[PDB]
Amino acid sequence: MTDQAFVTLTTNDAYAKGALVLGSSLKQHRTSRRLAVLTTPQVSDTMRKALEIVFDEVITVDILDSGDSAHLTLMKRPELGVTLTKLHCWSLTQYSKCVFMDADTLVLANIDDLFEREELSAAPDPGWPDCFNSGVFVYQPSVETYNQLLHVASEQGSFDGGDQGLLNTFFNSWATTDIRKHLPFIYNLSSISIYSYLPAFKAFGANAKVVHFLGQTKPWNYTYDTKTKSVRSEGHDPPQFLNVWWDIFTTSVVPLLQ
Amino acid sequence: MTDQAFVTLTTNDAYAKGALVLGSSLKQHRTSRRLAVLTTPQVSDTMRKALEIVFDEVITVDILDSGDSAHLTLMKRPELGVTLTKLHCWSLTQYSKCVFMDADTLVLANIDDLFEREELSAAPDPGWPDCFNSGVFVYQPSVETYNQLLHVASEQGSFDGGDQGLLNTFFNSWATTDIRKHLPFIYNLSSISIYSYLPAFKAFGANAKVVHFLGQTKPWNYTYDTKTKSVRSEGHDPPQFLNVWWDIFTTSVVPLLQ
Ligand SMILES: O=c1ccn([C@@H]2O[C@H](COP(=O)(O)OP(=O)(O)O)[C@@H](O)[C@H]2O)c(=O)[nH]1
Ligand SMILES: O=c1ccn([C@@H]2O[C@H](COP(=O)(O)OP(=O)(O)O)[C@@H](O)[C@H]2O)c(=O)[nH]1
Ligand SMILES: [Mn+2]
Ligand SMILES: [Mn+2]
Repeated sequence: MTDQAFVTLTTNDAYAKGALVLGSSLKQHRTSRRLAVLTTPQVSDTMRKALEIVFDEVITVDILDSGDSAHLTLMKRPELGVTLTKLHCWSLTQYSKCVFMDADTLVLANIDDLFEREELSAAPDPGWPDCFNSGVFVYQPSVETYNQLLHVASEQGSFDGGDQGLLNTFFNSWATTDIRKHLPFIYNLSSISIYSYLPAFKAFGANAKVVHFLGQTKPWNYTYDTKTKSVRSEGHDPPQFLNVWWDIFTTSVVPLLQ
Repeated sequence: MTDQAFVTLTTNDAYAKGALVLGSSLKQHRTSRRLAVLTTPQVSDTMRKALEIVFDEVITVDILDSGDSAHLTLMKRPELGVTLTKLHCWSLTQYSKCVFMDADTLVLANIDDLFEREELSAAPDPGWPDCFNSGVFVYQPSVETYNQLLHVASEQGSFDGGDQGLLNTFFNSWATTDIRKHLPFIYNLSSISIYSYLPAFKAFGANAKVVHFLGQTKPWNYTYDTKTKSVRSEGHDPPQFLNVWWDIFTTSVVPLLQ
């Protein structure tokens, strides 16, 4: 199945760790599709090589270069850099169907069945459920769809300063049209939500297929005690998921790394 | 339109203040439907009278009495008292279509158009969006639907210890079947969510039709400074909505009260 892939992004070494963990978990759960990753020149040569091992295809995108299609839009909206680098997943015409996944996610069960959905399928975002979370979405690469996104971005920008605001403004019918485009929450389970309606997490949390480490703090911002096999919560620090992430990092990614 | 109504519940004087505020805001925004409220013998004679003024119909429900249909189910699940008292909204066969509304909600714009939806229509719950929030829902009274709920309650109880868990278990197809049953978030805007994805609140929060004071702290748990016309935040206290609530209470409810 060399026509369908999982696409991610990382513009630095930090998110690269995340992409490496994501990639490893996609293989670990036997995906039959490809694994593709968008990176930038800011990503180190070591992290780049590590990515070439895990990912089937590594695509470099440089929007600071006048040649790049999204370059002039960045001049008008200097704040949308990462957002514009991300929309390039639609430029991946070598693929028919894709599932973009944020570098801060982790797969816990095979999710190849996401490929039955059509553009654009996304799960609800907690906090504001009428907006879908752009961390996990099924889409169809197309230069047209891409140039249209680039236009909306230029014309009105993003109501949230990042991609989710933009992708929601463009695909504004997600909330009210066709329930098939509403991915179940367990395909993009936001790690911080675990305590907003805890009862529901105990009731359905075991069925979790994908964990998104949404928010300020990412898995790589913690420290892991290899001995205890759990995340370090010492000092003024405010778990099972952070551990699964680190387990995969420590066992699969570190050996390969550096 | 004496066949369609808004239904609420209050088992004590606290939530009665809320119901009174809700009722007032429903009238304040010219509803053409009826206003009905379920109460219990625990509600004071003064609050009862106040409710009889605001509401078109006040129904007493006593589930501690062996005669009540839901009485035997309460013996088996001693914790589901309020839950079972609330399900009685389905026993209101004198009404064809109804919109149940939690006593801790407030209306900010006419929402009579909710009557175009069919049982069961609800908005997503923040925290766990695949579950709908049982604070604002369109339903159809029926002794059958009612006895079925009473059964599910007895058989498996509730995964959250209250009605929302129960109503979600019964109407489990809400998440995946028919988008028309998904009420927009602005019809049950959970007040605590205002900071989980703040950007979206600024983008769509103005369109708010209904505010639900979800959670441990209710509007009547605060103190209002009549002079400043704002909620008192003095001492170890952790706003616009709490003010709208108190404004309606101070202007419309207090004069009538006591
Ligand atoms: O400096 C950055 C910020 C973001 N990203 C990528 O953009 C996605 C979206 O950002 P983030 O996950 O930080 O968003 P959040 O879900 O926390 O809002 C990340 O997963 C990464 O794949 C990146 O490569 N570099
Ligand atoms: O002791 C109680 C608890 C709840 N309620 C009613 O049940 C609804 C559901 O409860 P609550 O609003 O406390 O639920 P939450 O939305 O905060 O989970 C309330 O609005 C009231 O109408 C009541 O009458 N007495
Ligand atoms: Mn993310
Ligand atoms: Mn409530």
